[PDB]
Amino acid sequence: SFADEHRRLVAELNNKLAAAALGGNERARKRHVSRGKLLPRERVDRLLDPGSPFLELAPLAAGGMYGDESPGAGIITGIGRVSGRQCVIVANDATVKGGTYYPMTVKKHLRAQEVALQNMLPCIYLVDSGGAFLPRQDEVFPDREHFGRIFYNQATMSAKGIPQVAAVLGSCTAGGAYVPAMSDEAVIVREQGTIFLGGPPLVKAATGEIVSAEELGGGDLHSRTSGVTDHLADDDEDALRIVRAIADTFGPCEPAQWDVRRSVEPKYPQAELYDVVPPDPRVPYDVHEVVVRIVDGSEFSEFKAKYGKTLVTAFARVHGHPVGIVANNGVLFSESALKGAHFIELCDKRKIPLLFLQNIAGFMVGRDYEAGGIAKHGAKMVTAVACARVPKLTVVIGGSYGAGNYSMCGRAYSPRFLWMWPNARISVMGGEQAASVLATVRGEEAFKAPIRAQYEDQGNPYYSTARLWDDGIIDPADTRTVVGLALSLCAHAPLDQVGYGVFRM
Amino acid sequence: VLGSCTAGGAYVPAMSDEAVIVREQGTIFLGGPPLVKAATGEIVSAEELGGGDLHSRTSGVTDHLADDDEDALRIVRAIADTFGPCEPAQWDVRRSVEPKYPQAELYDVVPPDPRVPYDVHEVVVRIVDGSEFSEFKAKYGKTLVTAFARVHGHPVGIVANNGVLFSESALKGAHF
Amino acid sequence: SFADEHRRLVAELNNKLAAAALGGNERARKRHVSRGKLLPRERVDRLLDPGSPFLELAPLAAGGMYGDESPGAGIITGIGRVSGRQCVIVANDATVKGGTYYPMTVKKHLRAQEVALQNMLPCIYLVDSGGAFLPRQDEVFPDREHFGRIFYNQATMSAKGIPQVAAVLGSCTAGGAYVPAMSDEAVIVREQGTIFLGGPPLVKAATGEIVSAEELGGGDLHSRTSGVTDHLADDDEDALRIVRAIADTFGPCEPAQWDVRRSVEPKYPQAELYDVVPPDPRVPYDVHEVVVRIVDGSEFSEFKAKYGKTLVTAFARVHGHPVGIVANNGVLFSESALKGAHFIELCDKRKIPLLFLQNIAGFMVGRDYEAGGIAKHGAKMVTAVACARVPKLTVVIGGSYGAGNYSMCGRAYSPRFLWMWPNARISVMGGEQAASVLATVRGEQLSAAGTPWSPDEEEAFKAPIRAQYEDQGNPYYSTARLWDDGIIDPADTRTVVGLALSLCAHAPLDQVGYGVFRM
Repeated sequence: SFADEHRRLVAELNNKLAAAALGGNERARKRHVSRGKLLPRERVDRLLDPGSPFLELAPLAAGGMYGDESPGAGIITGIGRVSGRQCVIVANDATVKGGTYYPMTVKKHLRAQEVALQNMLPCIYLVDSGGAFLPRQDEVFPDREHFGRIFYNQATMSAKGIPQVAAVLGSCTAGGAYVPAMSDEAVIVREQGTIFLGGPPLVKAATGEIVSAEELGGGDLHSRTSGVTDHLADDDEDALRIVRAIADTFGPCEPAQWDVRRSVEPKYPQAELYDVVPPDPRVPYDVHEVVVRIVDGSEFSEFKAKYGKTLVTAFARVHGHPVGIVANNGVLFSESALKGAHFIELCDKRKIPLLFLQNIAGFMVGRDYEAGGIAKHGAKMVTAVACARVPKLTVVIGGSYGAGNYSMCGRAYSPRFLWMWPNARISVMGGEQAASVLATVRGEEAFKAPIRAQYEDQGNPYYSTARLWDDGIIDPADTRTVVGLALSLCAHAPLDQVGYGVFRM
Repeated sequence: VLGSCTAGGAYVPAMSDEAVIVREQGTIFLGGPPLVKAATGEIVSAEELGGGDLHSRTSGVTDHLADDDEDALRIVRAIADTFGPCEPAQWDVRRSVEPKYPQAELYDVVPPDPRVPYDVHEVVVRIVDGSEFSEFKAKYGKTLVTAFARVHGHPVGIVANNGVLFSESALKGAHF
Repeated sequence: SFADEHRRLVAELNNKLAAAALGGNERARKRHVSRGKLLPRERVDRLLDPGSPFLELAPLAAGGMYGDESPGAGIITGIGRVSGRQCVIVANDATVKGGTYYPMTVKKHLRAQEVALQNMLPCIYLVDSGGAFLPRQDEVFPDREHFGRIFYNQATMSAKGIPQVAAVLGSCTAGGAYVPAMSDEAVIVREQGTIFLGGPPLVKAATGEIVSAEELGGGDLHSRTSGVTDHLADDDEDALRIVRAIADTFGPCEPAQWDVRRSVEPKYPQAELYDVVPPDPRVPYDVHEVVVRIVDGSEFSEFKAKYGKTLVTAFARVHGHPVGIVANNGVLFSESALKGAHFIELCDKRKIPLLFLQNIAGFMVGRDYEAGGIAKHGAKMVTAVACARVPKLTVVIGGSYGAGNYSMCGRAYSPRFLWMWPNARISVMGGEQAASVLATVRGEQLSAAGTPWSPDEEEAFKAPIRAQYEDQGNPYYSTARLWDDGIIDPADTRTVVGLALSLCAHAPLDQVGYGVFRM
């Protein structure tokens, strides 16, 4: 059954999540904790207000990459409440190769800061990293989206009055020394945390001077003499207590950007989503079955219900927040695109956040469809998506292919968050299509085989999350709560003015 | 659109942000049947030319198809429920206090004939909350009455004629 | 010869302009100057910088109205240079019923102030008015667009830093006393100009006092005692010299809102427009023939030349000013409207003023056209016209009928100026169209009632309808009521537009922003 396959895919997801959450192997975990340190997960947990939810970003980053040397890319990122304030938390997982930055580690750290910027969320960095993965230093160090961008972000966010707070719980070396040094306020654990631009081996090599990490950049040195840190903590727990105290001094938030109501529960259990969405993307279904189950009171007000019926556009609420749902329901026609662009203008003017539910089946193809201007009608929707000032959220519940991705607010359209279901697939086109194209050029089956395989491989949701094309794979049954949680985060970043690029009429 | 909508009037729904139309009742066209006939000789009914089904399924001129008037109004109410945040009140509103007098006493106090003199204080004292007011320049330019008060908890500055206007009355009004 | 007819219409227009420009009859004009006053038009002429052009607004206001007792509505309004500054000038024509305000006089006064506001132009009021036309006081006094709005305008314009300057050259009474009293700076001519809220008859009626106009509110009284005026002038010429000196103290202008180039002449004489445009709006022609002649160097870059061909959209220049020309070239289709909306978006982003050349029968009609969403495509264009932040100018060169008027920036869409050619027509629908449509409905009713009509009777029914639309739709009827700012010689189109664009160039533009586009 549909549900049996969904439950199987979810169990597989949860096993992967549990495994990745452990971090390094049992030996490394033993070594981390031997000296009095808390495990990285424990650190995040003790920082959060009791009972606070934690929206974790990119937990399966680097999955199937680097020979699986770095689960979660050796770093933990998410949003949770600290002294009553929502905060982006970034914790180096020192059990995973000493918390070294692989390329995906950098990408993950940066993604957390991007979320912080867009939602005006304070940043808390729990530092414990041995440095860069040197065999791949070219994918870690030099470019705009590499390690240097971390500090660009800290400084520019600080200038905007978004607090930047660091707690140095372990090693912090070379460029990594700028994490605490460029924080507004920094804590360090005595006889445990160290900070230096030039570490002991480099000191030895450059000068012959032989020096311990502690003598070179220990907690006592920086808190008493240099002034690189602002708080000296007894241990990890005391450091986290101090961070919570810092957070309690954060200034006033911006008001909610829209009116939030009492949440009203849906008339169906969320597990029934397993019954209505076929895991196989070629089985057709009515996406109304999804919409009716995730919204407050199972009530929605459908815009253009009888026009452009392969796209569903509906006003609803999720956990009391107003939302404009844009959901695929077949192949996109010109009418569908016009409908979507109009609907987005309405949400934009009424200040209704947008939620895109992607299940792409391409655009309609043929002489009459191109002659009717399908390219310019699709373009009008892309313009609307790209220029909308309201927060956008994207959940890929089925396929995500080609130009349809762009029209439905894919990753390049900067939705505040983008998630995928475990049945989702994403690629420039389908596997059979790509092989048909590269073969006919070659001719003018054993050639097609590795290509059909490539697209199964690359289009898989775990391949996607590994690279941070999305912020995580989610249980379909958790869609409603994840969206509700995200919308409450997005509610306090000031909205830009309405303004669009030229619409090609 | 609950009935006919024609010529330039078709822009009412077409230039609306969101438009409802009643099936087999509402019609919209820039050019109605007589003009279609006059110009081209085509014989076409209003329904065929611009009915609710046509615009809600084909043209996209409308966004909601209603069963009847009551359904169309239900739909408008639902649209209104999606409207965004209001601006905050521009001044502080208090709890309303009732006047000391019945409003029907205004009938006894104001001469119907505008030529007949009377004291406009008699009007002010009856319409304002608690029958209270703070008169500005009460002893100066007395043919104009200027007073601070409240009506239904809202602050108001009442400017009320009480005779022929003099220079002093006007200076007083400008200041107030 | 289309051109014989155009030349005849222009000769008629120029005769009407010359007559209206005289103001009152020769008796009235003689009385006015018998005691040393300059004539109203002489006053305007002496105020202007030597050689300055004068863009006159609504010179044929009230034509064929009020039994023609108020030529030009008894008021002169226009824009010209005073001490180097472009100013809106409003002068009461005291030779026309003592400068009495008829309803159109008020409307014309208000129109001038609207132009002043929209283009940030100083206002100069040359006051000489005996008051309101009392038999039509209900159309002069009480409503939002009546006499009171003159002073709302003075005050709100003064608050924005738009100078309000008045010169009292004759009578100024009742509410009209607020013209100088609510001016920032006021001149008055000694032993000639008078100002009072209550004139001698009312003083007598109310109190029994017998007092002369001079004693009650003369120049010496207000300039020495009351302080209602700020300058005492010896005569009209002196008062105008003084206004010129006041204008020389005006502060800095805003910078031009777009880049102005060196003007390049067209390749063709403007009089060739007479040969190219059929006087009859029903007769088809290529509107490119107009565009090629009015623009600099006879050059233009046409946008979407091969799409929606019944609407012409082209970028060009007129007197060095960039313009986006939107010109009708047949019946409007969905594609024409989509094209117009797009074109307008571009001009808006690029800060290119729009020029609408109207000759618009209407939209294509029929089931397939309504089913293709012609109403919503038209709507997009109207949204773009209404919301555009660039200045807009409209010239009706042919028909202006129905919803097409709206889509092509009619009077309700606040173009900075709107003019009409002598051959133009404007009405809710075309005359022949109206007769034909109303006959179609009446013919069907007569048939259904069992009394079908003959061809002769149908024709007898159409004749008064055609007469209604000819009478209510011709340029003289339009211009009399200020639906437009004037009827122009088609050969002056380029000059007038070039002048107007120069005026529009110094008012700050709003941000780009549109209402919802119904996709």
